[PDB]
Amino acid sequence: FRKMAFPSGKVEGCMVQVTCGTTTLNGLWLDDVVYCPRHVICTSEDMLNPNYEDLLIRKSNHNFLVQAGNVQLRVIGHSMQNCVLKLKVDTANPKTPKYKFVRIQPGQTFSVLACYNGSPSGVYQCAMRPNFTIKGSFLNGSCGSVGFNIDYDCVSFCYMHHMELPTGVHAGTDLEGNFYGPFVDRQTAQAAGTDTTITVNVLAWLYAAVINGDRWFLNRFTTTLNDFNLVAMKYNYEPLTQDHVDILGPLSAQTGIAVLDMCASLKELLQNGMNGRTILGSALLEDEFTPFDVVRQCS
Amino acid sequence: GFRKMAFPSGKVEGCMVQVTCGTTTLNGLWLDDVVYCPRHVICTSEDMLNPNYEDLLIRKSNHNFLVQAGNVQLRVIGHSMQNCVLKLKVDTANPKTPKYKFVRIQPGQTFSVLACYNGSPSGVYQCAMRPNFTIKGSFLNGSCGSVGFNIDYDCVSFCYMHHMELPTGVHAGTDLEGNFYGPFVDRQTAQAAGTDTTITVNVLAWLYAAVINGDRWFLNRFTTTLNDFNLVAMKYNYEPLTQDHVDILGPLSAQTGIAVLDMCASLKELLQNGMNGRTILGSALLEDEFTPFDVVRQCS
Ligand SMILES: *[C@](O)(C(=O)NC1CC1)[C@H](C[C@@H]1CCNC1=O)NC(=O)[C@H](CC(C)C)NC(=O)OCC(C)(C)Sc1ccccc1
Ligand SMILES: *[C@](O)(C(=O)NC1CC1)[C@H](C[C@@H]1CCNC1=O)NC(=O)[C@H](CC(C)C)NC(=O)OCC(C)(C)Sc1ccccc1
Repeated sequence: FRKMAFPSGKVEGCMVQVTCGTTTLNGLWLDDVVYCPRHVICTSEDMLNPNYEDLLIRKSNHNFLVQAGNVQLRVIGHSMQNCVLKLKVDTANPKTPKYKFVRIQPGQTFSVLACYNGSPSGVYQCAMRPNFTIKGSFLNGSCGSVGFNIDYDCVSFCYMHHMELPTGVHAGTDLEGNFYGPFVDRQTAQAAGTDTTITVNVLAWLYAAVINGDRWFLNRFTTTLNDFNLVAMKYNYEPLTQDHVDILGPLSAQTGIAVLDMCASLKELLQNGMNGRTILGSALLEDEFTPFDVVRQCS
Repeated sequence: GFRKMAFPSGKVEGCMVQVTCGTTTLNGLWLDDVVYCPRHVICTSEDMLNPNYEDLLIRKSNHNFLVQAGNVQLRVIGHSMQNCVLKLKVDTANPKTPKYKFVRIQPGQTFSVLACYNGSPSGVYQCAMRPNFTIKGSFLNGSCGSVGFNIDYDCVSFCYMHHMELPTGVHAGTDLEGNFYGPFVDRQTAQAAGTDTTITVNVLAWLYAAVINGDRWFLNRFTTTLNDFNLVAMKYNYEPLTQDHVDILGPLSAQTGIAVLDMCASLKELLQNGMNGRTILGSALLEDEFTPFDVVRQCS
């Protein structure tokens, strides 16, 4: 199994750069609006403790330089929504795809198009961790890069990049400007909380192993959801939700293995270890492939 | 941070089309007024067992080829064969044609794959050309004709077109001149790859990446000569390291202050002792599909 990103072209066609003064971030151009992190309006001195409302009231449309490549896109309106700035522009992006803005849950995966000065550099798959960070790859200049999924022809934007934490993980907002996790857009010391293992994705991985004929770990027993969740937390595994049980349904139907029976197998693995064996050629249990990712790569 | 990262695929997406001959549908690459695709699109299931492609192709007419770019059929007005690739001349140029070239990559080099089904892009990921000339891709039925590429400035360098999956689950294909990487043939007959080796220069690059991201338990105070390292490498079915490789690792050596031969001494220790149940950059195995250039680009 490979981490596989969505093809990035539909998002590449929406990337722009936004400059205030000497500060250039990436923005997302959809119809006649450009979305970007509001900290583009901050000086280094503002960043230490910014008053965004005051900073913005002193800004005018003509202070914002929006460019697609080197072609300026004139700004005709501006507003702030949580931690994102929305700049109305006088040109509708002819490459706008069908799109929506979604807020994802921990454990869900998405593709990141890393961009610098509006120019795409690379694309990779990420999982939202339970502590609301992503293990991304981002350098200075990447703020405003977005994460997304593509369903049929519709791009669901779910992430806009803002922050790199001391442990080298990343934090950001949805496209309505609300941070995932407790983070704030201020240049003050912050840290990722203790992370946990994404149980629903580990289960998806076990289902993937079964689909490929690797099934030594299946046992004759079952468990209740509550008993499993209480045990899982003692191994720093996330508890399951009803939604997790639901999204495992297709894999459960494909293999004939009830979700709670697979939970009982995973519990035995947690309690007893791998005893030197591998699953899908790995001694480690993978937790960044969702049930959707598994069906998309097996079938 | 450090991720396996593919090139943005947009420039290639705008070239993907669907090609159907008989009951076989796969992908084609539409550049200017030519569509490139695997020649086995012309085979029936019976032909595939032992195809005489020149004989099979002369019996085909332009109208036997259905090319579709989205909702639009493209009229085939000419066809020819170059090794294992079929070239369909069509009556309209692709306005989305990027600046491009066709290159043949060397083992150990990386490239991005745009996996496509029925002419539609489905996913993108990074692969390396293995020393045994396979690639460890993720390809299903319908993926034939998907391509691999690198991007340099605004120029797309196409290096791979997908043809086959071997019994071990690894993959095989051609350059865009239709010549296979490796000893493989486009016939439906069981085929095995030669023994593979690990791409040593890439393992070292990835160890340098691990240091840049603060993961350095595997370092040691020792050093080694290049030849003594290579003796151990070959014993463990790792490729030998050349002085060109040492030079290419230079910037990573400069960035970290770890001499290349010192990192070789660390890798020697890992080969001889294993990882003692530890991990590097989250992996329990030594990763060899990041080139030095891949690492520098990401960690600059
Ligand atoms: C983003 O602002 C950006 O790319 N701006 C472009 C250059 C003008 C950067 C992206 C970061 C920089 C390095 N890698 C990245 O992904 N974002 C920021 O610099 C953050 C801006 C805030 C949100 C207003 N600031 C930031 O991430 O600082 C981290 C701290 C201070 C919150 S936590 C920390 C403390 C000590 C050491 C490391 C991290
Ligand atoms: C390609 O032809 C394609 O996608 N065609 C579309 C569906 C009409 C496929 C791609 C393969 C299919 C499964 N995963 C893939 O990457 N290519 C082929 O089917 C090969 C066609 C040849 C080149 C004429 N055939 C093939 O890959 O078979 C493998 C063997 C027979 C060479 S080796 C083998 C033997 C036993 C078990 C597994 C593999």
